[PDB]
Amino acid sequence: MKRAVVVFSGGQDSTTCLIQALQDYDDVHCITFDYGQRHRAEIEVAQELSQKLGAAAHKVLDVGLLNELATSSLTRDSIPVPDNTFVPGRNILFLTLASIYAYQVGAEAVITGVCETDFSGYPDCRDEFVKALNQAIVLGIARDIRFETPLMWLNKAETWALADYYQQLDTVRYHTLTCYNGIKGDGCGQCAACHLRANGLAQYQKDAATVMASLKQKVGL
Amino acid sequence: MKRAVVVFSGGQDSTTCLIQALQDYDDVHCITFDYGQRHRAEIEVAQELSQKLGAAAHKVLDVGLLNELATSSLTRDSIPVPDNTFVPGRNILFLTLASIYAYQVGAEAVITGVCETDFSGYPDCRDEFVKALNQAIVLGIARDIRFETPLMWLNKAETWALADYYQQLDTVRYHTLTCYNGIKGDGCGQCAACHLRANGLAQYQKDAATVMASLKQKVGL
Ligand SMILES: [Zn+2]
Ligand SMILES: [Zn+2]
Repeated sequence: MKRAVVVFSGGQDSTTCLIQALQDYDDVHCITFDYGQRHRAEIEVAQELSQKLGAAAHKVLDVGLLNELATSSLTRDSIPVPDNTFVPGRNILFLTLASIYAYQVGAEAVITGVCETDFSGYPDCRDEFVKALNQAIVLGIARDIRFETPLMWLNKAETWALADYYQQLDTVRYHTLTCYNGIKGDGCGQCAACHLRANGLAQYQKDAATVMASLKQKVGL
Repeated sequence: MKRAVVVFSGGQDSTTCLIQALQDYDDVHCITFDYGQRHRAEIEVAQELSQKLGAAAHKVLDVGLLNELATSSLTRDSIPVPDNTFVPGRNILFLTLASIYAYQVGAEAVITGVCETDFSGYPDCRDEFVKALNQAIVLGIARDIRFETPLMWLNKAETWALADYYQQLDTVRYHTLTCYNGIKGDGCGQCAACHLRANGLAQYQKDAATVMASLKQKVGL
């Protein structure tokens, strides 16, 4: 049983990792980290998506303790902070919980859609970080689980190409949720996340062969 | 502000780390990870203990999502497992959450009472592991927080010596909770944890100078 765990939220990136994973592994589980997120029903849609794509299971794990670690919460719980909703290292948490889950279901790999190519560069999403953490977790859980980051070096246009490579661009396009305002697919067209995704799609459509060439060159294939 | 975070449960080990930390730092926070643990009132006693010892704050964080990761829970939530209550890597979690907390309250160190000298050797409690994780977390949170493990190389007798070195053996002895059955201090005398602790105390009383010598030799002082 060659089996993987996909850190999954039902958006373009994580559904593109799931689609690729379903070709490369015999068995794929999805895990979703719910901290306020979406809502029961959106998470439930993402579960129908994974179910309908072929995931063997989809665990939804409440990580609302993250929100307890925001400065506003801490000050509210009478904790002194030095004089935001920002919480550091959330992906350290996610990768740790996915590994514990992977251990328990016999998965050899945790797959995550993090990358270094966005405007904002989160240090818990850097290639160097993920490798460093992988090495620590392997020691702490006493098992060799790999961390895979198929989207590490990809821009959005290339991510669209990858979906297309597995012949599923339209699945991603119609049936995922990227929009901050809850609109599936192409979304409201008016939020940050809609812009990023739509720019990507439009570069890919204009210059497909070039972007596909770029994609193949970076990832193997 | 030289400030530390003590991973704290109100037992002998974590109260010994707190006592030492209160000499070495200007400000100490305690964090307790509650997953079923004790109960509101015991946790509340451990909070009076920290308050009365001088902690500047004591955060109690619900980590009951750990229990959701046990095989019995997963099978109950209709997740396939390969055909216990055991959960791997719980201290990877604890150290990650303490670091996030330390970041938010401006702490330069997370202090933990883990060790390699017990009958059972948990790989998420090994010196090599803690260093490996420290290195990863520093990258993921973008700040140099140290992980300190004052009890790493100590047996129980030496841990008692350390309390005694800070002139607080009786505080640990009467006012902490090690016993599995909820009995403070010397406890029921009939559980594993009572035995370990009482053996320790009795070696320390029989051969004090020798054990103190051993302690000093390992930790500095
Ligand atoms: Zn939108
Ligand atoms: Zn007992």
